[PDB]
Amino acid sequence: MIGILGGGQLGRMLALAGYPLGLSFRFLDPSPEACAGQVGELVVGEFLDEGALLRFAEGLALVTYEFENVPVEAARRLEGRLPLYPPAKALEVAQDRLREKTFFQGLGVPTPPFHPVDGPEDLEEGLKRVGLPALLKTRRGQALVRTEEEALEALKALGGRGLILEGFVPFDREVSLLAVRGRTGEVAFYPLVENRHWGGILRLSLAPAPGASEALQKKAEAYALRAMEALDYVGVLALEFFQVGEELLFNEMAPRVHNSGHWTIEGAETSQFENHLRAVLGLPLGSTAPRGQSAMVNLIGEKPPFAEVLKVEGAHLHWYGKAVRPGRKVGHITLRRDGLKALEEGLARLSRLVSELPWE
Amino acid sequence: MIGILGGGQLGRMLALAGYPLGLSFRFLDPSPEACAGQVGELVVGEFLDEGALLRFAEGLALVTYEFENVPVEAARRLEGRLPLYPPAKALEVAQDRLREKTFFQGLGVPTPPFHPVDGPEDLEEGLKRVGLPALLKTRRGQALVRTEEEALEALKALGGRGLILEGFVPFDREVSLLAVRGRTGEVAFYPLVENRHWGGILRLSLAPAPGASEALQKKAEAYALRAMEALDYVGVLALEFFQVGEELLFNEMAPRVHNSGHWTIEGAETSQFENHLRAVLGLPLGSTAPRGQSAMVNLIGEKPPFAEVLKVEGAHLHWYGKAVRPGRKVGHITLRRDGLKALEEGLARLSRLVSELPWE
Ligand SMILES: Nc1ncnc2c1ncn2[C@@H]1O[C@H](COP(=O)(O)O)[C@@H](O)[C@H]1O
Ligand SMILES: Nc1ncnc2c1ncn2[C@@H]1O[C@H](COP(=O)(O)O)[C@@H](O)[C@H]1O
Ligand SMILES: [Cl-]
Ligand SMILES: [Cl-]
Ligand SMILES: [Cl-]
Repeated sequence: MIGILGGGQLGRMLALAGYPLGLSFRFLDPSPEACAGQVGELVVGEFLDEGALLRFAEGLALVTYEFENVPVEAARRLEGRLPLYPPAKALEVAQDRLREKTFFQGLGVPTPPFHPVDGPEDLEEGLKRVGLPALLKTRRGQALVRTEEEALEALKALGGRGLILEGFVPFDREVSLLAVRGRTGEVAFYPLVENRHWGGILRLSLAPAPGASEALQKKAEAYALRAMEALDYVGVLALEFFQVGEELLFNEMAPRVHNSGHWTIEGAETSQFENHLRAVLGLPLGSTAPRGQSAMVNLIGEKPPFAEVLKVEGAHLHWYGKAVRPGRKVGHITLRRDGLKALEEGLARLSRLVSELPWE
Repeated sequence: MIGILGGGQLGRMLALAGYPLGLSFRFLDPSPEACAGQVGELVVGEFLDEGALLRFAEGLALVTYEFENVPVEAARRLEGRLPLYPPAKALEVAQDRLREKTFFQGLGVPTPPFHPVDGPEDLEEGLKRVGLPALLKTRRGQALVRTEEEALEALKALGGRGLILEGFVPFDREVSLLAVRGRTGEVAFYPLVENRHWGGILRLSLAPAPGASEALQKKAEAYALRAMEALDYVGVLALEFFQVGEELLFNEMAPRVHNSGHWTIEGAETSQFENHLRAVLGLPLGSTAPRGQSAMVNLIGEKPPFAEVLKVEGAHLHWYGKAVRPGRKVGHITLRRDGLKALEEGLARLSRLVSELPWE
């Protein structure tokens, strides 16, 4: 029986992808309403409630996680008791912006100019050895700053410590590469994906990344291989980069299945969810070859009219079962066509059904 | 919340196709082990246990079924309280071989020669207007008869009443057409698929039916549409035919998703399970266009080595969660590639993992 820290939609989808393989699941989440509960055994409890933690761990074959901000303490507490994939280290690295950048910077992968900022002297200490405008964000929320003074004003009423200074980067687009490494050591890579954000929320994902170079792919995969092996990664790893020209600058890493990959459920030969499961289980990884072209559109804080989205062919609706609320991810729609024209035509139909969707 | 009579694997896959649509499920089944119980709330009770039957229906939005032989009594007993799709009549027709052939004969669809037999005088009465060899099947098991006396030497120890005489048919192959009709009245048709049985159990399904002509397909659909409209059918209907030449004879019908359609989970734009749900929900039906080519091989009373099947590309494993037992359907594997050559290469490698399959 697989145990999953986090009862969100990512966990809900891991379970749905696992039942066909005859697997079992148990989730842990502090909210009785976790949508994964509608699909498997859900244990309600705080991650730092040792009692709930150990109760949930009983009989488990292994433990993995879907909630990216899960307390690393809860993951390490169970690490001794049962197998845990990905390794707790990955959470550590991914949960601290500075620790994240240094790690990749140390692997030899490009990253925006960044500098640690704990004191006003640090802010200046690197405010120029970085640039301007730029971003100042908590290492563990964030604020873009243009004015040389708006910066020293930024740290104020933001914390004043434990922050990171990143040099704003004018990117052509944002892309991400979902990669996977089995318990056996085998690896696999999905086509790059173009992600579009708006209001600080992923709104649309285009796969494969439109135009993506053939060398661009190998480039991303290369960086990904380095990261996974460096961490003894097992499962699915999501790497987000900024694309400037033909360069890739590491932006963020998530030790788990990622939103920018939901299109793999029908748009790839093997979903990221099934592969994550195959990986942590020590089974042969499945093919990541794409099935035509996909457009992943998130459903944020609103419930589109089902009959209307289902009228579009190639459109695959996914409602998470969560209660609708402002800015909340309540589902997504994957449009899988076999020609960019058709794809672009269906996307037109769906854009009229979803708000705040930045597409033309 | 959709309620399903029967907790078998068909119900289990129905629920899996539904969660992505934000649906809920409740199953009713005599066995506490119903594999559907692993994916939804399962009420353990006999279909003729009125107490359990009504307890099960509490609050359901509608009720459908997967148990091929659910007592039609239980289906009609709820038809009053809530919507029931497909209509109970389809269950009556499907459960009586004579009523089945009689029905389709009336629609004008070809059927092997058949004659009712409830006594020695009837056997002869039709045993001549049919011709040996032939099959003497019980209307509700069966026996192939060659000898003029092996016939009379069959009705006994087989009943003697409520049997039907069918004229043995030398078919090129067997094929089935899955059709769907929603409340709205809209309809859809999957590609005909080629089914190969052995030991009286479906062993392999090839989709789309190899070589099937555009005319054959159109005819099969014509019959299907007549049957569906004649029954005010709502949901997925599975029609099995015998292909002899360029014509096909109706052999059997099942008012539900069918085994010969499991390849549609990944081999068609919309699975038979999602379309069945879309139909009974009054939602726009989904495209039935095939995604390349598929081969559906059943897993009978044996658990293949998972690592071994996942080794082959394009292979999709589906373990039902049932306890392995002789003759029991415990899972299946859908292999879908985009070229007949590749398709045959895979089948070759899988055919070494599964016993009793008539391959090549
Ligand atoms: N260094 C950067 N330069 C420009 N935009 C950025 C930078 N870092 C983050 N963003 C934007 O902020 C959003 C991501 O927020 P976050 O996930 O906390 O990094 C995306 O919409 C990015 O376009
Ligand atoms: N009229 C028929 N002529 C030849 N074979 C038949 C006939 N009816 C049924 N069968 C065979 O019996 C099996 C179907 O069993 P059943 O579904 O109970 O009719 C299949 O493997 C068929 O090949
Ligand atoms: Cl949730
Ligand atoms: Cl079962
Ligand atoms: Cl499905």
